Parts: sequence; C-alpha cells; structure tokens
Amino acid sequence: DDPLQQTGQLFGGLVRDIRRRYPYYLSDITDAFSPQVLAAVIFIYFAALSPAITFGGLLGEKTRNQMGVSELLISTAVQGILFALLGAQPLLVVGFSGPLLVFEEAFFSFCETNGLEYIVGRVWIGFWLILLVVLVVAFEGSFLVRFISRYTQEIFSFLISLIFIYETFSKLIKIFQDHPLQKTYNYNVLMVPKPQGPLPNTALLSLVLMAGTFFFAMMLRKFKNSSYFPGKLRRVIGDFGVPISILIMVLVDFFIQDTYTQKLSVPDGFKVSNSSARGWVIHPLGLRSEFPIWMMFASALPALLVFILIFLESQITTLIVSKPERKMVKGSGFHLDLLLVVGMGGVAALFGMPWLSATTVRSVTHANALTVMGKAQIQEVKEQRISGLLVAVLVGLSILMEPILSRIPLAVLFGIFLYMGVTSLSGIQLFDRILLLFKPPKYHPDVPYVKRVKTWRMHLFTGIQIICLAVLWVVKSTPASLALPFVLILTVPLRRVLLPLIFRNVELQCLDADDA
Amino acid sequence: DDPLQQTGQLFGGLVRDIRRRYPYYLSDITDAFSPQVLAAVIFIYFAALSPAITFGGLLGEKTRNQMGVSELLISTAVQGILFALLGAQPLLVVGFSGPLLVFEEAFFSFCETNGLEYIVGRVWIGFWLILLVVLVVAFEGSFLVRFISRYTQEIFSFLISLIFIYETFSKLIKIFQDHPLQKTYNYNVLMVPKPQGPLPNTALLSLVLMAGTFFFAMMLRKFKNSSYFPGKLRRVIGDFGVPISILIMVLVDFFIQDTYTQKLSVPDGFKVSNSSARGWVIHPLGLRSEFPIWMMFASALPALLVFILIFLESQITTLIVSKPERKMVKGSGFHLDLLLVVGMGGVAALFGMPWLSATTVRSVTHANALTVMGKAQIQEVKEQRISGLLVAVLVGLSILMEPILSRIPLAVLFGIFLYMGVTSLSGIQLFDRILLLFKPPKYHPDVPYVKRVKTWRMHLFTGIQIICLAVLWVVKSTPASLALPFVLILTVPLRRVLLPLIFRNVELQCLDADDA
Ligand SMILES: CCCCCCCCCCCCCCCCCC(=O)OC[C@H](COP(=O)([O-])OCC[N+](C)(C)C)OC(=O)CCCCCCCCCCCCCCCCC
Ligand SMILES: CCCCCCCCCCCCCCCCCC(=O)OC[C@H](COP(=O)([O-])OCC[N+](C)(C)C)OC(=O)CCCCCCCCCCCCCCCCC
Ligand SMILES: *[C@@H]1O[C@H](CO)[C@@H](O[C@@H]2O[C@H](CO)[C@@H](O)[C@H](O)[C@H]2NC(C)=O)[C@H](O)[C@H]1NC(C)=O
Ligand SMILES: *[C@@H]1O[C@H](CO)[C@@H](O[C@@H]2O[C@H](CO)[C@@H](O)[C@H](O)[C@H]2NC(C)=O)[C@H](O)[C@H]1NC(C)=O
Ligand SMILES: CC(C)CCC[C@@H](C)[C@H]1CC[C@H]2[C@@H]3CC=C4C[C@@H](O)CC[C@]4(C)[C@H]3CC[C@]12C
Ligand SMILES: CC(C)CCC[C@@H](C)[C@H]1CC[C@H]2[C@@H]3CC=C4C[C@@H](O)CC[C@]4(C)[C@H]3CC[C@]12C
Ligand SMILES: CC(C)CCC[C@@H](C)[C@H]1CC[C@H]2[C@@H]3CC=C4C[C@@H](O)CC[C@]4(C)[C@H]3CC[C@]12C
Ligand SMILES: CC(C)CCC[C@@H](C)[C@H]1CC[C@H]2[C@@H]3CC=C4C[C@@H](O)CC[C@]4(C)[C@H]3CC[C@]12C
Ligand SMILES: CC(C)CCC[C@@H](C)[C@H]1CC[C@H]2[C@@H]3CC=C4C[C@@H](O)CC[C@]4(C)[C@H]3CC[C@]12C
Ligand SMILES: CC(C)CCC[C@@H](C)[C@H]1CC[C@H]2[C@@H]3CC=C4C[C@@H](O)CC[C@]4(C)[C@H]3CC[C@]12C
Ligand SMILES: CC(C)CCC[C@@H](C)[C@H]1CC[C@H]2[C@@H]3CC=C4C[C@@H](O)CC[C@]4(C)[C@H]3CC[C@]12C
Repeated sequence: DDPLQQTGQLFGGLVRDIRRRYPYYLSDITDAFSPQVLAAVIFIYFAALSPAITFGGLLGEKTRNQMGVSELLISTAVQGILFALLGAQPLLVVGFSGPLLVFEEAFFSFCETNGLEYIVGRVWIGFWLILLVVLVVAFEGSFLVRFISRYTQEIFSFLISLIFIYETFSKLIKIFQDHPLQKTYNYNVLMVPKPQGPLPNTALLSLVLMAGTFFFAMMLRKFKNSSYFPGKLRRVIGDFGVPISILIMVLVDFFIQDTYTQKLSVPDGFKVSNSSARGWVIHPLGLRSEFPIWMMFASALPALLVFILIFLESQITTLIVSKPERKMVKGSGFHLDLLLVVGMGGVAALFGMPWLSATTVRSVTHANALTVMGKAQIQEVKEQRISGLLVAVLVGLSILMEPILSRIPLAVLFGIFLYMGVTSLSGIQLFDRILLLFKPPKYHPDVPYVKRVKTWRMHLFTGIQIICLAVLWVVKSTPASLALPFVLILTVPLRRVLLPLIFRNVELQCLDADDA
Repeated sequence: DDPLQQTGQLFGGLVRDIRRRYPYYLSDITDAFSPQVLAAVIFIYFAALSPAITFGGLLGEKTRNQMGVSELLISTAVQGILFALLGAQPLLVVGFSGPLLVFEEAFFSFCETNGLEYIVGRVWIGFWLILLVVLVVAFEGSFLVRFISRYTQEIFSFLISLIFIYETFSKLIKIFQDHPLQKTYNYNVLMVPKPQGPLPNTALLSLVLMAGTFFFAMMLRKFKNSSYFPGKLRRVIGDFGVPISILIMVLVDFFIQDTYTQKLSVPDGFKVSNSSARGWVIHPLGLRSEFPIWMMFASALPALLVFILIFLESQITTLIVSKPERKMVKGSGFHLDLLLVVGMGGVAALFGMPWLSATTVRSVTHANALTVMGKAQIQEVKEQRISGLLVAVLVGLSILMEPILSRIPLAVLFGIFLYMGVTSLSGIQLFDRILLLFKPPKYHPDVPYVKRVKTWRMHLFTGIQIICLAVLWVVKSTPASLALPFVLILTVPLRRVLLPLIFRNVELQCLDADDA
C-alpha cells in the first residue's frame, strides 16, 4: 500500500506509481475547476517566471550568453507542461534553482580552463543523466528516500526557506547599494541597459512597494480565516490574496510617472541568446572544434554530482509536499517524478537548455495555494494538473506578453517572495520548536513532543538542528556549495547512530514523528 | 455615592470632589512607582509636546506671532503641573486643541477688522471665563454632564479619533505635496527656515519612518499580550513599546546622513515671540492704544462660546476616561476639573498664554498607557499624579532639551499619532458595532446589544450614529467649526425624544447601556 517499498520486478516502482495516480487523471483535470486554482495559477506564475528571468540573467552574464533567459523560459515551459500532464505529483513546480546555477558556473570555468565547448559538454552530462536515472528507476533506487526522516526534511525545508528570504532581502539591499540615499544626484542619466548613475526615490519606492505587497498579501491571508464578510466572498477574496496584492501595488507604481523602478525584462522574441556561438540543437561531437574522447566517458563524474543535486533536491520536496498531515488522497510517485525531472533535463541538454529540479519553495507555495482551511486544520487539497500546466504555459508565453510584464516592478515581486518565505514555515515542527525556545514552559502546544518529552530534552534536540543548520549555511557560503547535498545526506547517519546514543527511543518517536 | 448629583449647598460638588480624591493623594503619588508609568511619561511627553510645537507654529504664522510655540509650551507646562497636583482626574492631559486654534484665528480676524488689540482682547475673554466657571461650579452646572449618555460620548470619542487619524495622514500628504517624486531636482537648495525647493528621498523616507514606527509600536503591543518570553520581561518590553518604537526609528534616521527629514523645531530660549508688540503680562486697559468700553462687557459673548468649547471638550473626555468598564477606583471630580482647566485658562490669558482643554486622544492614550491587562480584560489602572506632572514638566523643559529633540524626526511621531488614533478605538461600542456591520450574523460578540436586540434593529441604531457622525464631519469642514459643540449637544435630544419613538425602551437599555 505504501509507495516507498522494493518490489521483485525491474521498473516495479514506475509501474505501481502509474497504476496508482493515472486512474484519478479524469478527477485530477476536474479538481482544477475552482477559483482557488485560477488564483493559484496567477500567484505561482510570477513565482515560476521571476527566477527564470533572474537566473536567466545570471547564466547569460556568467556563461557568455550560451545559456540565458530565452533558453531557461523555453526549458521551464516545455519541462513544466510535460511534467504537469505526466508527473505523479503535479504540485511539484519544475524550475531552475541556485544549486544548479552554481554547477553551470563551475562546469563553465572547468570547460574554459581545459579548452572544451561548454554547451556541447552539457549534452554529454545529459546523456549520462538519461542512463543514470533509468538505471536507478530500474532497480528502484528511490527506496533510499524511505530513510529520509522528518529530521532531514525539516532541516532542508527550513534551510531553503531561510535562504529564499536572505535571497529576497539581498536583492533589496543591492538596490540601496546601486541607488544610495545621497544629498545630490546626476540629473541627466541614461537607463538604456539599466540606470548608470544613482537615481533619486528608486531605493525607497522599492522598499515601499516590497513592504506594501508583503503587507497586503499577509493581511488578505489573515482576512481569509477571519470572521468578516460572507464566507462565500471571504475565501474568494482571500484565495485571490496575492493577485490583489500585486494588482494594487503594480497600479500604485503605474500612477507614479517620473520616479524609476526596476521591472520584469523579457527577451525580444524566441531566439537563442548568442546565435553566433550555438544554434538550437547542440551537435554532441562538436559545433566548431573536435570535442575529445576522454570527456565523453568522464561526463559521468559531473553528471553523478548533477544527479545527487536534483535527486535530493526533488525527492525531499516530494516528502514535504506529499506529507501525511497534508490531505493528499491522490498519492505521490517518487520513481516516475525522478524519471521525468532528470530524464527531460538530460534531453533538454541536447537543445542547450538547462536541466531543472522540483524547487522546494515554489512547490510548497503551489500546494499551500491549493490547500483549503476550515473552522484551524486542512480538510482536503485541490490536487489537479491544470495549475501545473497553465503556470508552465504562461512561463512559455511570457515573452509574447512582454507589454503586460513590462509594467510590473521587481520590488513588488520581492514583497511576494518575502510572503513565500514566511508562508513556507507553516507546517515545519523544527520552526515550531524554534518558537518554543522563546515561549516559557507554561505556554506550549500540548502535543506529544512537548508533553511526552521534557523541555530540557526538547530544546537539546531543537539545539542540534540549529548546529546542523549552522553547518549547512557555512557549507553554502564557502566555495564548496555543490557539496551541501552530501552534507544534508550526512544528517541521516546523525539520526540513526549519534542521537540514539545521546537520546532514548521513546523521545525520538515523538520529537522526530513520521506523522504529526 | 455617585459624583453627578445636585447637593443643597453652593460649591457642593467642588467640596465633595475634593473630600473624595484627596484622601488617596498619598496612594496616588505611590501609584507612579512602576515601569509602566516611566514608559507612559516618555510616550505621552511626545504626544503632549508635538501638538504644542505644531499649533504653536499655526498660532504664530496666523496671529502675527502674538501667540506662538514659546507661549504654548510655557502655558501647557504651568497648567499641566498645576492640574497634575490639584485636578481630581490627573489622567486628563491638559493641552491646546483644533477647536481652540479655530477660535483664536476667528477672534484675531474679528479684532483685526474692528481695530482692537487681540492679545489684550483675550485678557477680557479670560476675565469672563473666571466668572462664568465659578458661577457654574457655585450652582453645580456640571449636573448637565449626567445627561451625556454613552450615545454622545461614543460619537464624540469616535469623531475625534477619526479626525486625529485624518490629521496624521494630511501631514504626510503635505510632505509629498511639498517634496514630490520628480524625475529631476534642484541640487543646490537652502533649508535655512525650511526646504525651499523639492528634495529627493524626503517624502518616501518620511512614509518609511511613519510606517516603521507605527509597525514597531503595534507589533510590541501584540507582544505584550502574547505568550513569548518571561511574563516579567514581556510586559516591561511591551509597556516600553512606543519608547522602543521611537528609539529604533530615530536611530534609523540618525544613521541616514545625507537625505533630509523634518525634525522637532523648538524656540532658542524662554522669550515671548514678537517682543516688539507685547511683553509677558498683558495690561487689560491696553498695551499701546486705549482698549474701548463696549468690548470689556461684550467679551462675555465670545467667552460663552470658549466656555462651551472647553466644557463639552473636557467633561465628555472625563466620562470616556473615568468610565465604569475602566477599573477607576480613585474616582473623578467633574466640578473641580472644570474649575481648574477653565479658571487657569482665564488666568493664562492675562500672561498672553493660550487657555487649554482636557484633550480626548492625549487623555485616553494616557489612561490606556497606564491600564494593565491579564489572561483579556482590565484588572486595575495605575492612576497617579506623577505621569501628569512629569509630562507637563518635560513640555516646560522641552526648549532646554533642544539638542535631544533636534535629532527626532516628525515622520517618526506621525507613526505614533497613527498608533494613538488606532489604539483609541479600543473600548468604543460604536466602533465595535461598525465592525459587526461587516461580520455576518453567525460571528457576533454574544453580548446584550446583539443578543437581546435583533441584527436589523442593531444596524439601524449603528446606522443613525453614522448619519450623526457624517453631519458632525460636514460641520467641522464648513466655516462654522465652532458650532460643532452645539451640534454635539443636539445628539442628547435625539436619544431622549426621536429614538424612544422609533425604538423600544428595552433595546436602548442594551444598545445605549450606561455600562457594558
Ligand atoms: C499592522 C502593521 C502596520 C504596518 C503597515 C505598513 C504597510 C506599508 C504600506 C506602504 C505604503 C504603500 C503606499 C505607497 C504610496 C506612495 C505614493 C507616492 O509615492 O505617490 C506620490 C505621488 C505620485 O504622483 P505624481 O508623481 O504624478 O505627483 C505629481 C504632483 N505634482 C504635479 C504636484 C508634482 O506624488 C505626489 O506627491 C502627488 C500629490 C499627492 C500626494 C500623494 C501621496 C500619497 C501618500 C499616502 C500614503 C498612504 C498609505 C500610508 C500607510 C502607512 C501606515 C499604515
Ligand atoms: C507588515 C509589513 C510592512 C511593515 C513595514 C515596516 C517598515 C519597514 C522599513 C523600516 C526600516 C527602514 C530602513 C531604511 C533604510 C534606508 C537606507 C539606508 O540605510 O541608507 C542606504 C545607504 C546610504 O547611506 P550611507 O551614505 O550611510 O551609506 C554609504 C553610501 N555608499 C555605499 C555610497 C558609500 O546606502 C548603503 O550603503 C546601502 C546599505 C544597505 C541598507 C539598506 C537597508 C534596507 C532596509 C530594509 C528593511 C526591511 C524592511 C522590509 C519591508 C518588509 C518588512 C519586513
Ligand atoms: C558570444 O559568443 C562568442 C563566441 O564564443 C563569445 O566570444 C568569445 O568570448 C570572448 C569574447 O567576448 C573571447 O575571449 C573569445 O575569444 C571569444 N571566442 C569566440 C569564438 O568568439 C562571446 O563571449 C559571447 N558573448 C556574449 C557575452 O554573449
Ligand atoms: C509682530 O507683530 C507686529 C504687530 O502686528 C507686526 O507688525 C505689523 O505687521 C502687520 C502685517 O502683518 C501690519 O499690518 C502692521 O502695520 C504692523 N504693525 C506694526 C508696525 O507693528 C509684525 O509683522 C509682527 N512680526 C514681528 C516683527 O515679529
Ligand atoms: C497583472 C497584475 C498586475 C495583476 C493581475 C491579477 C488579476 C488577473 C486578478 C486580480 C484579482 C482577480 C479577480 C478576483 C476575483 C474574481 C472573482 C471570481 O469569481 C472570478 C475571477 C475574478 C474576477 C478574478 C480575476 C483575475 C483578477 C482580476
Ligand atoms: C524519458 C526516457 C529517456 C526514458 C527511457 C527509459 C525506458 C527504458 C523506460 C521508460 C518507460 C519504461 C516502461 C514502463 C512500463 C513497463 C511495463 C512493465 O510491465 C515492464 C517494463 C516496461 C515496459 C518499462 C520498460 C522500460 C521503459 C521503456
Ligand atoms: C503554446 C504553449 C502550449 C507552449 C508554450 C511554449 C511555446 C510558446 C514555445 C516552446 C518552444 C518554442 C519554439 C522554440 C524554437 C523556435 C524556433 C524559432 O526559429 C521560431 C520559434 C520557435 C518555433 C518557438 C515557438 C514557440 C515555442 C513552441
Ligand atoms: C549558532 C551557534 C552560534 C549556537 C548554537 C545554537 C544555540 C542557540 C543552542 C545550542 C545549545 C542550546 C541549549 C541546550 C540546552 C538548553 C537547556 C534548556 O533547559 C533551555 C535551552 C538551552 C539553554 C539551549 C538553548 C539554545 C542553545 C544554546
Ligand atoms: C530614546 C528616546 C527617543 C526617548 C527616551 C527613552 C528612554 C529613556 C527609554 C527607552 C527604553 C527604556 C528602557 C527600557 C527597559 C527598561 C527595563 C526596566 O526594567 C527598567 C527601565 C529600562 C532600562 C528603560 C529605561 C528608559 C529607556 C532607556
Ligand atoms: C520643572 C518645572 C517645575 C518648571 C517647568 C517650567 C519652567 C522651567 C519655566 C516656566 C515659565 C518660565 C519663565 C517664564 C518667563 C521668564 C522671563 C524671562 O525673562 C527669563 C526666564 C523666565 C523667568 C522663565 C524661567 C523658567 C520658567 C519658570
Ligand atoms: C455614510 C453616511 C453619509 C450615511 C450612510 C449610513 C449607512 C452606512 C447606514 C444607514 C442605515 C443603515 C442600515 C440600517 C438597517 C439595516 C438592516 C440590517 O438587517 C442590515 C444592515 C442595514 C441595511 C444598515 C446598513 C448601514 C446603513 C445603510
């Protein structure tokens, strides 16, 4: 009955994952039929787009425009549409992440030094990723996800949610750095590619738009589970909380004529960036020069790292999204979701388009957007394939809707990314126990991990996860940021060796409960 | 036992009000001995000062600097110190208001037209106010305050609290009007008396500082009756909520070097503004020219209006402050508080210094600052004379502490005035019933005015007060703003004639309850 279990046959998991979810494919399509879903499409679109614009820029400037915005938008769309209509957990938002950006930057520096064609080099990384995932799905290597306890999920879920907030602020800090509050400004300033000199009222209006969008979003979330207005209208106005928050603040910026703000820049059309270097289809043997033999066999060793990055990235997100406390009746297919994400990424490499992973904050936010509330607890979750599809489609059609996106500020969306960061710490027992460090022992939740276990022991456990978070934060900040998945895997030994010595088995049953 | 009752003897109320409160004068002084009180002194100081700076400016520019900041600061201090050590309800904050400003502007225009000495003219207004209050206190004319039902108190309390918020925003709107968000600015701009041309980052930083101070104050108020940190520390950090909110935001502005913000401007020393025209002591018969006879008898007719303005201003504030739902054990003396406020104002006129009234928002905020909370409901109220004294003293010594006040922005204090406006709508059944218009009939407080009385009837009553508010708002906006007290008195006939026809006696007992 459980999804994580080793079957005798080869490709046994993939078969059982299909026969589980595909009978509900009609019901899935019809689960989209509600206003929450439309509000979820509109919300998660900007959550899906803005990274594909941001990382698209970061790839472009870094990798001499071999991978850019045009490539990443098309990649995120095609892989998003395929995964929405096939993937066993459609709530998983397939997009490009920080850990993947770091690899492309690292692999480019490696290709640049040795004297190799980068875009061609990636094709052979992809060829191994097609072999390595099919090898794992054959023997059901996703059975290792069984041993990823709440411990590892909570640390990852919290680490990523904290980093996502630190990301959102550093963008705002960069505006104040580029556009400082000076006494005097250069009045005649070009903004052809971007403001050259500092501008007046740009950094503060950015701070205003961010603070405003975050406020409206958080106050309309409060309004949803309030007791004001009819229950029919209240939930509709609440579900369209972020859509209204963006609409208000985009119009606030629209009526401000003279003062400048940074807005969503998309490509002219659907052209590969730097057409002089590469086309659409990347020739494995080489575009210009003869790509050598030793790399075509030694493309496994980078692909092995890329696999671990995506595998730990995607499958831990699947546990967090398809958690028993979240009312997920349809199910979750770990073998099939791994096959598509990594498989399509390997095929995407052939077209010089970035491989993607199930992004945690985007996926959790997508589930949280489609989760209902009553009385408070979860009744069901609106689990469809159309929200996953429409988001991917709109990210594909993003360039054709440049005139609409051109009027939307970034400072507005930074308010929404702050919301996505705050909101993602909802059902995280770790974060809940960080709050209980500051609460005195009189005011506690009255739940097994505080009642069964002593306050001294509970804070010691909570204390180790802070030590564990602190290590993982240092690992990212240091040059070895691609090793963070291997340091996150090392949290499982900790739970299954070190803690059982220091702690009793009765307490870990409650502290690190498989289900709340 | 009740304070509002007509005794046989002359000056009967004044005697009974003294014999009530003065036995607790030792206990009053010792009721100051707590951290809430220090936090209340610091909070209400800026609430007391900034109007005496603002109206001080408005008097100065209007009345050719005959009344100014120097006059109003000294007047607010001396009358504040005397009232703190004598006044039967020390929580009443004696200061200058909008209605009094409008009269001084109107009386100056009258004096200017006819050809009379204004500052001399006020002395004879004051001479009548000394006679007219002592005549009222003799016959116990404060017995008319008995008939001011919750109806009239709630409308006034809400009208004044709404106007105080509209006041706070219009100041912020004036900054954006004077310092607009333009593409280009004049770089070389003098600020000798004040910024001549528009400045960059002034209006938005003002909006930031206001939004920030309001946020910190409202979040530290939430923290006070939260369940985080020790109960000993939590209430102390909470009680010093506004002091911390100002300290944070004043330091935020301090570390911003180059960009300009408007700060608390106080006089050079203790010198009367426009010394050429007037001295300290105003000669009744005239300073320069012969002040005529007809005015010395016809100074009653303006003084009669000034009396009604202060009498309705002060005594309705006394009902709101000394309300039965607020745990006021010490008592409240309506006859003695009327005598001091109007009497000292009449004596203050002799020194060319403005007469004052018990200001509603400042008084309510002062009581709310000294009110404790448990579990939520009120246990007791820290009712002392030292908070009233220290505020008055600090407003007196404000000019000697110019270097401290010079670094404090106005935009910061606008955040605190927004807090004072929001916070003042706490125990107002009217405002509570405005919220119940938007709530559906399932989610209601379960209290006599919603349970005994039907929702149709309850919203009709709530509806009349909105019609009543709308009239009182139009009355202020129109030139006849000094008639608003007489239109507020007209709400008592409404309750005792019109409503008893349209409504049943059983419903008014609950809707318009003397006590909750
Ligand atoms: C419980 C939590 C508490 C914390 C809550 C904090 C929430 C954060 C909210 C942030 C504010 C969002 C609104 C931004 C508005 C910016 C307006 C602007 O820059 O336009 C200038 C506008 C833009 O129009 P313009 O540039 O065409 O101006 C042309 C003017 N002439 C021709 C004269 C040059 O310029 C003006 O100054 C026009 C004159 C009118 C003045 C307009 C200013 C309005 C400001 C009101 C703010 C109201 C909200 C404040 C709430 C804060 C406290 C809760
Ligand atoms: C509920 C949601 C709504 C709540 C709203 C509450 C209000 C929030 C804002 C309050 C804080 C205001 C800080 C003003 C910063 C002014 C800029 C400054 O320091 O000068 C730049 C200074 C200029 O001053 P300078 O001259 O001393 O600096 C040196 C200048 N250079 C570099 C050229 C040599 O420039 C910098 O050096 C950049 C440093 C980065 C500082 C940026 C701080 C950003 C503030 C973020 C606050 C978080 C709030 C986010 C909103 C959501 C709520 C969490
Ligand atoms: C676009 O691609 C071209 C072609 O590779 C890049 O040009 C190379 O990179 C830099 C020039 O910027 C030189 O060091 C190399 O010698 C160039 N080689 C070739 C084959 O031209 C260029 O960097 C890319 N431009 C961007 C940033 O889009
Ligand atoms: C001080 O007060 C005097 C008295 O009004 C002001 O001097 C007058 O200015 C008005 C215009 O506002 C003229 O109509 C009068 O003729 C002036 N009277 C005189 C000569 O005193 C003065 O403007 C005020 N300002 C100062 C100097 O402090
Ligand atoms: C482009 C950016 C700035 C904002 C875009 C958000 C737009 C598309 C959102 C914001 C509010 C939304 C509306 C909110 C409520 C409803 C009622 C529902 O019964 C039908 C959809 C409808 C009518 C929504 C349509 C989409 C909507 C207009
Ligand atoms: C996306 C691409 C690159 C993936 C390629 C992997 C191939 C080898 C996979 C994908 C789907 C798989 C099939 C899915 C289902 C079944 C039914 C089962 O009873 C026997 C195996 C069989 C027939 C699988 C064989 C292997 C298979 C064909
Ligand atoms: C339309 C919905 C369903 C899918 C969203 C993505 C669409 C718009 C994207 C994905 C890949 C894109 C194609 C990629 C490459 C090219 C070659 C170029 O020389 C012309 C445009 C063309 C032919 C693009 C057309 C639009 C396209 C099909
Ligand atoms: C991040 C680095 C610098 C610090 C490591 C995390 C800190 C915050 C952790 C590590 C050990 C923890 C302590 C371990 C045990 C106890 C006893 C308990 O009865 C109260 C909490 C208290 C006192 C914990 C507070 C938080 C703590 C101090
Ligand atoms: C800061 C400017 C704007 C106004 C002046 C406010 C000053 C005097 C306020 C702000 C914060 C206050 C402190 C806050 C908390 C405490 C703890 C309490 O157990 C003793 C008093 C003490 C130590 C306060 C002393 C006075 C204080 C320092
Ligand atoms: C701390 C409490 C008791 C007092 C607060 C207010 C004090 C400081 C103020 C109120 C009125 C003030 C006086 C008003 C008028 C004058 C005349 C002037 O030519 C010299 C200063 C002098 C003599 C002032 C001295 C200080 C004073 C007495
Ligand atoms: C804004 C100023 C100028 C006047 C407007 C007053 C409005 C808000 C008042 C006046 C009378 C009121 C109505 C009186 C009675 C009822 C019946 C009740 O079952 C539903 C609410 C309803 C329908 C009220 C809604 C609010 C109402 C319409």
